[PDB]
Amino acid sequence: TKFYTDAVEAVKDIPNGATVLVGGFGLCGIPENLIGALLKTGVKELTAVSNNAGVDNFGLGLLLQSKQIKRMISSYVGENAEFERQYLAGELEVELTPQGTLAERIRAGGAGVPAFYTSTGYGTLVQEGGSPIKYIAIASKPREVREFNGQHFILEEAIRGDFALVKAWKADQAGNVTFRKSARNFNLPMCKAAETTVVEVEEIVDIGSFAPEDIHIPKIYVHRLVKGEKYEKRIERLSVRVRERIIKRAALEFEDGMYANLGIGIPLLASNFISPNMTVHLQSENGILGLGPYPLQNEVDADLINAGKETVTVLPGASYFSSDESFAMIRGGHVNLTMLGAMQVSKYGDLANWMIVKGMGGAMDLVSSAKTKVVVTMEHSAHKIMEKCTLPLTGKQCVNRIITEKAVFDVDRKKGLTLIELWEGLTVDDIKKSTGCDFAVSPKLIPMQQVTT
Amino acid sequence: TKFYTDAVEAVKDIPNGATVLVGGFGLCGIPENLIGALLKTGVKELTAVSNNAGVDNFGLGLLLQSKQIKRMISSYVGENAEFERQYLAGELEVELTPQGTLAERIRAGGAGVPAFYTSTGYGTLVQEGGSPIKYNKDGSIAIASKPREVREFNGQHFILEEAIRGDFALVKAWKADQAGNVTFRKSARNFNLPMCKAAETTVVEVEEIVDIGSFAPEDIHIPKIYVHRLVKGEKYEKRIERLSVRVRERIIKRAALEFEDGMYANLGIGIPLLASNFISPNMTVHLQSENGILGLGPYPLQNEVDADLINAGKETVTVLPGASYFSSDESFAMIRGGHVNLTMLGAMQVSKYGDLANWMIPGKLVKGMGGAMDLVSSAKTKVVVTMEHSAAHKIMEKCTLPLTGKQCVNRIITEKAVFDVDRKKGLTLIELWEGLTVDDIKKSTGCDFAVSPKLIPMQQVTT
Amino acid sequence: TKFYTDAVEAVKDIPNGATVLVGGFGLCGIPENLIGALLKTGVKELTAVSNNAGVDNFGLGLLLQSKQIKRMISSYVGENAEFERQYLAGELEVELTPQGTLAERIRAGGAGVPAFYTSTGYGTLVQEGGSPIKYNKDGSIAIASKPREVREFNGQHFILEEAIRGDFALVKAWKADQAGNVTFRKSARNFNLPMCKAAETTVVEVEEIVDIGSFAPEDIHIPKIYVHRLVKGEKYEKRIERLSVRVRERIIKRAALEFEDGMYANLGIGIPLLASNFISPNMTVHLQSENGILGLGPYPLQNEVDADLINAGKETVTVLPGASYFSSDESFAMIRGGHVNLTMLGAMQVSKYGDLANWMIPGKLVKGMGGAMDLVSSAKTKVVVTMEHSAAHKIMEKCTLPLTGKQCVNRIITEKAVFDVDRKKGLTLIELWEGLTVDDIKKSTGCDFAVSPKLIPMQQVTT
Amino acid sequence: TKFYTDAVEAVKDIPNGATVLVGGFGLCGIPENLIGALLKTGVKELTAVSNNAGVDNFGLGLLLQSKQIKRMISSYVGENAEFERQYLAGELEVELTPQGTLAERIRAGGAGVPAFYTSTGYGTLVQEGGSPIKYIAIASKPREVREFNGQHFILEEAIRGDFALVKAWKADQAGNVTFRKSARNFNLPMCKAAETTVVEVEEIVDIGSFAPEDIHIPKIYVHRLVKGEKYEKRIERLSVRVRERIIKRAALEFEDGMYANLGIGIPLLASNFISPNMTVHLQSENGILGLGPYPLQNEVDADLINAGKETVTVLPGASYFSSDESFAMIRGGHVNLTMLGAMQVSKYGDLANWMIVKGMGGAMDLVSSAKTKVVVTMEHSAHKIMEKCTLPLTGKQCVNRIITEKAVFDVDRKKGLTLIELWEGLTVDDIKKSTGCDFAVSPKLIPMQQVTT
Ligand SMILES: [Hg+2]
Ligand SMILES: [Hg+2]
Ligand SMILES: [Hg+2]
Ligand SMILES: [Hg+2]
Ligand SMILES: [Hg+2]
Ligand SMILES: [Hg+2]
Ligand SMILES: [Hg+2]
Ligand SMILES: [Hg+2]
Ligand SMILES: [K+]
Ligand SMILES: [K+]
Ligand SMILES: [K+]
Ligand SMILES: [K+]
Repeated sequence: TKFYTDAVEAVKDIPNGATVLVGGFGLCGIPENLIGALLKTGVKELTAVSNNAGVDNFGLGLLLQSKQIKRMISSYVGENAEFERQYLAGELEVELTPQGTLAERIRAGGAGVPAFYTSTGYGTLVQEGGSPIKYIAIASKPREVREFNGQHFILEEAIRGDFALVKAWKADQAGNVTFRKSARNFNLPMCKAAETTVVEVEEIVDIGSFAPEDIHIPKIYVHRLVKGEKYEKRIERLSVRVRERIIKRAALEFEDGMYANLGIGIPLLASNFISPNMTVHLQSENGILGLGPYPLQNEVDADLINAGKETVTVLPGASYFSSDESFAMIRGGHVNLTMLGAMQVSKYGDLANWMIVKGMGGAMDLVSSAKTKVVVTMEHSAHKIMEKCTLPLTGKQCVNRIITEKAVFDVDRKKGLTLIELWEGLTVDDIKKSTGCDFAVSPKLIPMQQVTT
Repeated sequence: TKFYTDAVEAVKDIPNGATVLVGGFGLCGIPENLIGALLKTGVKELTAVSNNAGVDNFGLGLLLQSKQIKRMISSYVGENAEFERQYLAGELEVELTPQGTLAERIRAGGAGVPAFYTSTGYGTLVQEGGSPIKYNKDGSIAIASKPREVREFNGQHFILEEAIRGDFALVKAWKADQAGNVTFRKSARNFNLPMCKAAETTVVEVEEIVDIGSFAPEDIHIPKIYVHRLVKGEKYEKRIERLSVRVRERIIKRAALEFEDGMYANLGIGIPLLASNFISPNMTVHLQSENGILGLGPYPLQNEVDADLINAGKETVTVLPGASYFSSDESFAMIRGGHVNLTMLGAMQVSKYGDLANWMIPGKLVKGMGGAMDLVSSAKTKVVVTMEHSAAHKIMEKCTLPLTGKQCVNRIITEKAVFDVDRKKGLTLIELWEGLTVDDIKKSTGCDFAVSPKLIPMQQVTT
Repeated sequence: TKFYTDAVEAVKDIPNGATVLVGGFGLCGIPENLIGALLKTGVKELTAVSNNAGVDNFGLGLLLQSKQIKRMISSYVGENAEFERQYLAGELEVELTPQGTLAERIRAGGAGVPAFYTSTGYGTLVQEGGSPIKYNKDGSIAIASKPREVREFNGQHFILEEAIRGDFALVKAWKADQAGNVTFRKSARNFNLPMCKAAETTVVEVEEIVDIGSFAPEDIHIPKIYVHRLVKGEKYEKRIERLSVRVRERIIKRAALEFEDGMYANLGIGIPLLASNFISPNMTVHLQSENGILGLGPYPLQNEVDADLINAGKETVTVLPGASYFSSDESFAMIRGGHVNLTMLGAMQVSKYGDLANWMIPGKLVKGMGGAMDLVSSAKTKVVVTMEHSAAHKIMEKCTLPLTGKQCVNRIITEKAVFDVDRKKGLTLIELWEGLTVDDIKKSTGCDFAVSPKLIPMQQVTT
Repeated sequence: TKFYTDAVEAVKDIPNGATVLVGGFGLCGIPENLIGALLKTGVKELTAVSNNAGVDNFGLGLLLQSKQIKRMISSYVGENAEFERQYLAGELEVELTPQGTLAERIRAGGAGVPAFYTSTGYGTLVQEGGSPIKYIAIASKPREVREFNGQHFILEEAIRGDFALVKAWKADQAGNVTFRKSARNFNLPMCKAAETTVVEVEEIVDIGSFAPEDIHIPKIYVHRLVKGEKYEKRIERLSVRVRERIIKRAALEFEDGMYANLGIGIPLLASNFISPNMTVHLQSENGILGLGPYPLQNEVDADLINAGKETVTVLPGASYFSSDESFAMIRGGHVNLTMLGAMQVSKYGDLANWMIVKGMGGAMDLVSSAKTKVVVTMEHSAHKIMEKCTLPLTGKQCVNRIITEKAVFDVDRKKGLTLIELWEGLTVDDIKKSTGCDFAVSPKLIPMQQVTT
């Protein structure tokens, strides 16, 4: 590991057109000094592999503002207007990649795996191809489909970069590195997938400061190391400590000892109604197990945010891990319940909830496992529940239950919808008229429940 | 995470014929109490996914001794006589799987990846099929492994390997907090960590249970989500397999010059490891141990001996300041990815274009390839072979023993010569021992070779 | 084989929304009686797999006029105004499919092949998706074609195409014996033969029914096993679309020198075909017609005019002694396989490295690629482009119009110059018109180019 | 087309190690003069792509005898002892390839198709790989599997040769060529799959002798043409015009207007009991539709043989076509009934009937379609009907009915076996004891029928 005192010297040889991996989730764990150095060198036509686009004037945004990026390989690109502008204008190329797929492709890129199969994106424009990468001048190409154990998977190829720009917490004098809280995300796997990895840290410590069992990134993967000069500790979303109907029914999906992942909005609100006698472990795809409530203004930590990029806290016994690890945890079905909002759901369980053009985030990986119960919360109606979806799919035959303010439906990939709960006041015919496809009625149809909390 | 006070209660429902993942590298990090429990329940016909076979009367060996295993999916199975006996007798089925492939298939089994491509095993019986899973009393092969599909990426060949998932995982860990979070001690981690994510029911036995909060959240090795059943092991024998306390010399002394300051190297047992003793103290060399260590140090003083710290040869060792420990999948991701600069090992035969044969002899050596096939699997890693020159030619046109890798050896160091190997142009003699002439080498080698225009006497380290 | 005396009874059970394969090339070999029957039954929302759209009031046109078609899977759809109208209006759906790909997908649909790889369409909207299937009244594209998977073999790119199977096949044939064996006359064969094997229910209409035994068994074009329903057509109009009876001249006269004795060539409409008129009678050139003819002769005298014999441009033609006729799949197997030595055609733009753009203009030319994409799909076939030099540059760095093929043009002949094209080194000027200098060409061309050290004046055939 | 008067001049430039396509089915339509010329030139280390191995001293046999072949790509190699000897001895390499796959791979080789999918061999050692190609020193590699429309197919690659040695009937002076009766087989597609095709014919005729609609191989595919000097018109099998129980029940599988393909032995015998008031069209995979009975000694024609290589005749209205065409006809399910003998059949319909090492012939293609009813005839028992087969599979879940001398079972891929007919004298328990897996009993169980003819 070579130590540098100046950031620019550390990245001065990145070439025009190079593929650069840039760590960070939102504004959490971004290599702000190395990004600042790239502004100075002026290197351009970069293919930036980065989970998000930062914001308008920070993180990758600064580099979009300077016209230094030709293409981005990202999973979520919202909250960046200049980004959206260049993209919808044919000025910038963008490969929207499922978040889990992105993380796994990077890990494969450093693990000697040229390609692997994943369920994520099967049945959507990721597999099918055809999304614009550039204005159309370039479209995404399809992904091969192959079946295993009676299920469809698509082939994804490893992503390797010429350089990796990584933000980390500490480095000992030998080049060993660790990451703080949720600032880890993509920084860790990105560290092993480029020919030259450049790491910027907040502090350099003595060799011996780390228990050897606890080194997040061993020195072997750290080629260049610099102590970042300035850390703005920017926080994107400061969050300090009919719809109610959906929320109160979604609250009953929780079961003691359950591992759940809650999407932004109604599902996360639901968690506020969890009985304190019930223990629910909330997973955050950016790498956290054990989300707690929003912080008191003074507990606010820029290294701890949820997937919605909001400042949060964690409960006792929580853990942090990398983005590849997080989606291995999700893809592998270890999370018991995935609950999220949705635009349309199909009679057999297709979900449409990421495009009408910010990207799918981790949505496609969250509904990719059959071992994980997927529950959708959404306002009932224009029909949002039909025969076939009309909006781009997030997954196929992947939703198990729908909760609207009118009804609760269990979803089955073959037999369709079954109404199991009905709101007091409505009759089966009201639901019929408000739904765009037939459905069975449970012989045990009850009034829609509401949590008592 | 459900806590149990009795091991038997924790594994009593494993069914006959179940596929059980058993952690451990050698006798390091084995779940000896859960293994003891399986002796009690008597469950049988098990497909045991275990890196090694333990030893004759410990670890998986106890379960081979009780006839509780039908098949093993392992990478190295030496040092277990009863094991060998059942195998050569058609009593036990065995899938010799490259160590890195084993680790990666298990991780895939927990990561939702049904299959992936790896270089490891390309061009050998792993890809070709023909590896013996079950022998006839002595009529050769009764069940042979099936071939692996081949496909090319970026001008290189890779083979398709499928995920391995178990019904149960028997994992040894160091500590668990009251919430079920788990950590591993030193090199005892190895396969315990990925196995923890690849079975429907993971059962973890630990040496100590601590308060929630005893772990910094950043440093939990296995989050509670992967831990379904937890028990505090009742007895820990802390057994040590190999107690190692602190012509050939020619090879050793020339191999010593392969080291370069700041180099990451992986040294196989024997000559390559001895070479490391001649490293100048003014040179910093980082030694990687495939069982999950970066920074091997010298052998321990008898009182520094730790059962949780062993090298890939299963010998007690130490680590240098700044060392790290990580899991088996992580270790082979590091090796398959080419992050290690130099792989140095012994070999039985090497081919004119670089094929290596160093893990199986007809029906005389059948302990498995270990991590050898992964170590020579990357083009980004320089592979150097150390071996006595002849026998009978060990350097020929084509190998005759099962290959470890194809066109993967870059240099050969014998006590007579040093050859650089090129996948297309063949061998080039670059060093020659004082006293021999090019013709002596010619006569001792089984295929033509160029002679460097800068042919020097064979160097020897001065240390 | 069931015989019917009435066409309507033979197709009365076709269901609304059915996928129906309709044979014919232009107005050659169309099942006009079965089409007439479909008018009577009124069946609708049909997906019509038909090479062409017939003309305004004949062939598939009658069925577009009656609104009986929802979608068409065709390769060339020009000369049908009502067709164009429904299409540009969002009334009719259309999958423009390369002709050779259409033929091959149909054959696969009857041969038990669900999918195969072909070169045709690689690098264009066929592979990329983006081809318009359905237009908005005028808001561009309402439904765009989906991309085709790409995969490499032997260092070349190919795309995956799936079989096409129909519920019904409406086939025009020449004769049927009493057993149901069928034959086709001259070039009227085209798609009728493979379509006969790709539908659950094939319905064949013939001009004559003959005794069993009238065919030598070696010469039955479609064996009775593929013929489920047979009817003798009641009326045959024998309609002829194009009656053809027996600066630019510069291009023509230089293109004439591309012919070499014993050469197999395919000449596109216009300049390339005219060039063939200057072939020395001492030279034997075999002209291939993608609609299934080998050995085209000159245009017929008015009384030699035969509705069953037309060239790919749909013009009445003749054949020379020793000619052969074969099906559309066979024809494109011959072309995709590179058996034709020279493909010569007109073009709108060609790129520095050989990309060709010659089948679509923004939203001004949308009749389809015909067999153009298959003709330039093989590396074994020399592709020569004939075109006026400028417009506005027709030879640039990159094309701006939809591509027909990538790096597939080998030579360009304009009235000013002749350039040989190389996929890597670009353009090389090899011939120059008397009067112009290298700088004149430079100024008229949109990208650099080498100059042959053997640059000659542009040749002209003496005939 | 270049005409030669001497065979040797026509093949003198074939190089050592070249891949040569050699036409012929058995001894029918073999290029005996060109093969004789190869003996003279002595060219060696050839990869011979040939459907069969000829016999011991004729056809490809002559070239195996001279040690001029290094490898063969064939579908059936029986009736050639020297062949078997070199193979079992590690002297000769052999890729056993399903006949239909062979024909299609050759056609793809001339049609610009590098690869395609076929059902044939799915679930057997063709897909799985591992068969010895050479002694083990070389094993067959697996074939990729991919699903389409809910069915599995394997990927097969095109076969192209450096040269094709083709036997044909006539050539006009322009190089157009035709084939006689069943002597066509592989000669026709082989003609389009090599860089240099050499054709030997029995007669050269005037241009104009062929109707242009009837040219089997257009001149474009014929690069070199020679009139063969000597034609021995050799006939391999001269066939001139408990078990009876199976035969008499198999005879009832025929239905008027049916297209059937009958394997050697019991199925073909069954055809002798076809009522003359019923019209049954028999397909022969070597390229014939309309097989008739065995010929009178004087009707014997070496160009007309059945798949069993026996001299036969054809009925009025018969047709001849090429090997690729024949298997397109079979793979595509146009044949209604495939009836054959078998060693073992599985509870769910797996068939094992080609290896215990002569090759699978067309067997794997005949049971490859779901549109074709597959009926197996075999002696009942050691159990030949079990849970799983123990011998190499011909197809998976592909047998629909089994006829033994004891019982008749209908086979279903999911529910298993159902006894529908029972021989007079036996009881359900007799069958139970003679069968290696459970089975349902039809509620309409009848005594086993017997044709009355
Ligand atoms: Hg399956
Ligand atoms: Hg509605
Ligand atoms: Hg290779
Ligand atoms: Hg020797
Ligand atoms: Hg390319
Ligand atoms: Hg210009
Ligand atoms: Hg499916
Ligand atoms: Hg039995
Ligand atoms: K699910
Ligand atoms: K290497
Ligand atoms: K070309
Ligand atoms: K069937």
